[PDB]
Amino acid sequence: SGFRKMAFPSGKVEGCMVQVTCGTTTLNGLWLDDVVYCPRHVICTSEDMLNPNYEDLLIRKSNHNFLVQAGNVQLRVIGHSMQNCVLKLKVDTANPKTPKYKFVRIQPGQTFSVLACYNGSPSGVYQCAMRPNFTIKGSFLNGSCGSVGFNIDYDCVSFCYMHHMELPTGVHAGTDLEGNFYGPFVDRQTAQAAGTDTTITVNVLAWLYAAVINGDRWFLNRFTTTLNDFNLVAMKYNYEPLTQDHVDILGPLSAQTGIAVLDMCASLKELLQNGMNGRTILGSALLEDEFTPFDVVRQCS
Amino acid sequence: SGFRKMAFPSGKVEGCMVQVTCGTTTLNGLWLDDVVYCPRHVICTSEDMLNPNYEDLLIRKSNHNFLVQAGNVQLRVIGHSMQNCVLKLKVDTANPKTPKYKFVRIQPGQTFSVLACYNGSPSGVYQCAMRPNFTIKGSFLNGSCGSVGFNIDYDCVSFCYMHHMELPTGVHAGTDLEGNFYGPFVDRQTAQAAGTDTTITVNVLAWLYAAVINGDRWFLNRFTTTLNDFNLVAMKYNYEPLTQDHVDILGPLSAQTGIAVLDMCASLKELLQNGMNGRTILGSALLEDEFTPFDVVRQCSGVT
Ligand SMILES: O=C(Cc1cccnc1)N(Cc1cccs1)C1Cc2ccccc2C1
Ligand SMILES: O=C(Cc1cccnc1)N(Cc1cccs1)C1Cc2ccccc2C1
Repeated sequence: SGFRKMAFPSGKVEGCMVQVTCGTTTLNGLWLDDVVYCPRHVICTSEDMLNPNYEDLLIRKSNHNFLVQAGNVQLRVIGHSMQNCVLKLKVDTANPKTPKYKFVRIQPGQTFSVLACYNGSPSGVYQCAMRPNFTIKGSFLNGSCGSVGFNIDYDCVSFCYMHHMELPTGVHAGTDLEGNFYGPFVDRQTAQAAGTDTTITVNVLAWLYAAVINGDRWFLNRFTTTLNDFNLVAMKYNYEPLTQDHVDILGPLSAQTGIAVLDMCASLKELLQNGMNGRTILGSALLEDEFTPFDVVRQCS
Repeated sequence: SGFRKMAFPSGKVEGCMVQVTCGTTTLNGLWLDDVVYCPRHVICTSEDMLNPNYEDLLIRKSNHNFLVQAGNVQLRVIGHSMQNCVLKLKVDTANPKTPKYKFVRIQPGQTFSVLACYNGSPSGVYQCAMRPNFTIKGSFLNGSCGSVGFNIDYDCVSFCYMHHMELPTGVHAGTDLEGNFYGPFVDRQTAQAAGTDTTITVNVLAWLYAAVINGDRWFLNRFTTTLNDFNLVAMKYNYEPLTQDHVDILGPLSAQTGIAVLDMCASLKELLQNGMNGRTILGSALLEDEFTPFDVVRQCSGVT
């Protein structure tokens, strides 16, 4: 029992983190096999940041302009290419600690672990979700660029996020490991702003099912709802629409607890209306939306 | 920017986790140098656990009754002994992945990272605090015994917790790595309960400083207080007393934000008396007490 925001064990990723330097700029890179992945903005200077022409900046670099340091060892860069907003530096050593891995692009609502790193050395690990507005609410300082997000279902690391920037509201934007941004963001210092964020409904429902599994029923009620009436109310509280896909996905949790999905939807409606009146659910006084249905099944039982 | 409950990177400890099997019981062990540490309760059946005589149970076992698996490799147990509530299995191979480490015993209020493990395989990492009532609010299922807690102070892993049991309220109890329980608990199946808990005041203040550093300032006010008056309020709200030592420890954060500790205590006083009036702090509607002052400085400075 208990229920915690739990990250994946970080060791498989720690063994891949390196430091990448170009000129005066240092950030983190991910070393897999004989390739180091990092944000392409490592090649930008001070005056570059508003309207960088990355193709023009990159053609002026040779391999030996990139310093890559793995612990105490310098790696030799023997090739470079850009893919979307990531730089791929070919190096002369395959990383002997390369795990089984894959690159996956995730959808809003998906969770992952972040290994926050500075100067190629890991600082801490925490759990994040991809928000509906394609940002993440991370914890990142200057130097954290190139830190990665991942899942490890089984022994295989799924890399899903690389950190590039902080937006003015203090939330964070980045790419997949093929260098495509999440959301409408770009790697320029022009004014851009996160859209209004919304609550991840399916995850709140998952977490309510977690609370029932762990022995808490106070928030249930005798009512049900249609999917459409649920969505009409939930949108008034800045909750994302719940789709039939989401209802399907909650099927296992429903079967475990004996509480139909639309019955749980009725519970959520009432919680939005009433608040918690001094009670907590799994130790929180707010509804939590950063546990997925998959996460709940993994952690509970 | 941002502030998150953050665990230490777990790699150095992952390379020490093994599976220990005795009869039909499987749980986790910690392999350092040539010794595997695990809960002594691994030698018990259910009926033994009712009222175990550990000395007597252990003398009936040979080395080969302990099956130890490191990944897919069997280790050979060549000795066994007990220290308090931990079993020490001497094995024939030193762990080549042994980090620099120490065994330390932590104080209530201090935080640490837990690597939750099952069948010798790490499953998840999260941050916990040792509660004033000497429990931790962990997340552990059957099979998690022998999972450990740690801090990393440089390149040195300080191991401070080994998991032994779940209490009826769904909180968790365990030992240091020398096998001494935190709290008034025993390793036997008899009725035991968590004592009434209190809030860790110095940590709440730390987290208020974190909030200010991250731009959340609504709760600041023009008032200050003294230690004695504040402590009268804490007691009423089941907060731990604040000591001068605590004030000293928060000194850095005070100087950086321009908010004296007793000025922040006046903020906290008001929050306890009036609540949050619909507002949040760092996204929470509750006052958080599982970040130490060190935790806040570390995350709001960037140490690796
Ligand atoms: O937001 C950041 C970095 C950051 C800071 C805090 C936490 N997370 C990330 N930058 C701005 C932008 C990055 C991509 C589009 S705009 C950095 C600042 C900088 C300095 C030297 C060369 C490159 C850059 C980019
Ligand atoms: O609390 C636990 C284990 C646990 C379960 C869930 C989460 N965390 C830990 N046990 C009971 C006690 C342990 C120490 C004092 S009582 C197990 C149950 C059992 C059955 C047969 C032989 C040994 C044991 C130990």
